[PDB]
Amino acid sequence: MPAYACQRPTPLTHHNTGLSEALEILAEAAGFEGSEGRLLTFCRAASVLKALPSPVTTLSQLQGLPHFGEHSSRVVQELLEHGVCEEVERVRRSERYQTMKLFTQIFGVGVKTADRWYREGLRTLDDLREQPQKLTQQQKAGLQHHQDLSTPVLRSDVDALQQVVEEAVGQALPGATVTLTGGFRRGKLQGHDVDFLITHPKEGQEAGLLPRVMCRLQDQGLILYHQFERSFCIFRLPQPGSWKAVRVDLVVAPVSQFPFALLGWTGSKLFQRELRRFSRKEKGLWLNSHGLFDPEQKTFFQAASEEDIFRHLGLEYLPPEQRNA
DNA sequence: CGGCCTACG
DNA sequence: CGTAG
DNA sequence: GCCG
Ligand SMILES: [Mn+2]
Ligand SMILES: [Mn+2]
Ligand SMILES: [Mn+2]
Ligand SMILES: [Mn+2]
Ligand SMILES: [Mn+2]
Ligand SMILES: [Mn+2]
Ligand code: NA
Repeated sequence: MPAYACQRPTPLTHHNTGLSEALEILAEAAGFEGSEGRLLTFCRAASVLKALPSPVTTLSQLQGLPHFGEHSSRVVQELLEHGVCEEVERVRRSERYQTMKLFTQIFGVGVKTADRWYREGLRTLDDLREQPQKLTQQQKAGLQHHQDLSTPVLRSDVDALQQVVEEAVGQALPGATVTLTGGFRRGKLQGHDVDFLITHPKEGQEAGLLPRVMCRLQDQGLILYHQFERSFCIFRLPQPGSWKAVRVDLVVAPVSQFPFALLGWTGSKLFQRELRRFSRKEKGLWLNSHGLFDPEQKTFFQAASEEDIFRHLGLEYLPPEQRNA
């Protein structure tokens, strides 16, 4: 088992969901307490189990696995021996964990904001609504549309949204293209949002595109919220006789950057953090959604595809459906 | 000891 | 701070 | 929390 998640395939369907879900509760709780390092270890340990070929049934099977030390192994041990881990159950049932989960799932609210509200005694969404002066415009939109945004986005919804985004993009710039990214590109059947990457084959033609696309969507009545090259939107998606709010991210990249943006926006989140860590720490190159930089030569790698980027980093290529770390 | 991804809005 | 994967 |  390689130590970095970008070095091994991770499929969408795997064999250790119970164990990985418990470790991911501890990771989320670590984040709520402000320990990104513990969050990362528990995330990495959960991800190792997703890459295993068979169910773990005995603690022996953890020996030598990266990111399993005393704490993560004890969690697995108790799950194998008893079906539950006391620590995980204590976190699950705690008022702090439940409220921090409730608040941070709001669009516009992160850990630091949620923690302040918790310390002020707030506990419910109705508590937040009663104090609207305490909210940014982004948070007001997240709270207003919270019920809809908690409804899984389906492929039906993705296909309808891709059509209206393609229509607006084509009206804004002939020849521009729209690519579905995010979890749906990795094969997920459901999601929390839909992510799209927009470019044009002639470098430079995409300048100014996103405001033009947004104007065109807003005048078709499709936009409930928006705030450039990244737009974090809430769309008014038509449904039979009605509509529902859906989170949509629109991203524009010049075609020279498109492979890097496609790679970054396809995820998973852990996969991409691990890939950037690998790039810098193992290969001495700096990776983001715009490019891959050699800081000694002061040059950017020219990539024509995601495959080119994996090759330049000395990694076996993984298709999107194996990036579900 | 001390890092842990690296951007944009 | 929030957002993104 | 784990590891370079
Ligand atoms: Mn026991
Ligand atoms: Mn997404
Ligand atoms: Mn840019
Ligand atoms: Mn998104
Ligand atoms: Mn230390
Ligand atoms: Mn994400
Ligand atoms: Na949030």
